[PDB]
Amino acid sequence: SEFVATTGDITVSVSTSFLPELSSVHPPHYFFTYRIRIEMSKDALPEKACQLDSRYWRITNAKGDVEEVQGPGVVGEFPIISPGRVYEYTSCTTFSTTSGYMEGYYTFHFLYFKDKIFNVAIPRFHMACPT
Repeated sequence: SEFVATTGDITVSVSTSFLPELSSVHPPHYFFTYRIRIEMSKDALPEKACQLDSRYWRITNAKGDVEEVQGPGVVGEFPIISPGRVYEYTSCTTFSTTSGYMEGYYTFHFLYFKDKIFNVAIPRFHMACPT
């Protein structure tokens, strides 16, 4: 399914997928991939060009266990987003429950504005196994 959040001229889109071949009911291991799309509208000023510094994830399963993940980059990269550009990457996550959800944000800095740093919301997206 598809989840979206926009901040300023930037939109973050998340598509999720359940992978049953890697998922078991015992031990409870529910494997999901997610594909993230970070895009800046064509109509934005080229001044707003910005570079991804870091990520913050809050991951919650269906029994109230929570995990925080924070670190530099996404999958080892620090992409630059400028008007019309799209950065896409894929990652995965496991839950010990049939559902879980994730939310957080990316921290960006402007390339052409001295020390202007800002956070871009990642939409909350739920992952749920039908069965």
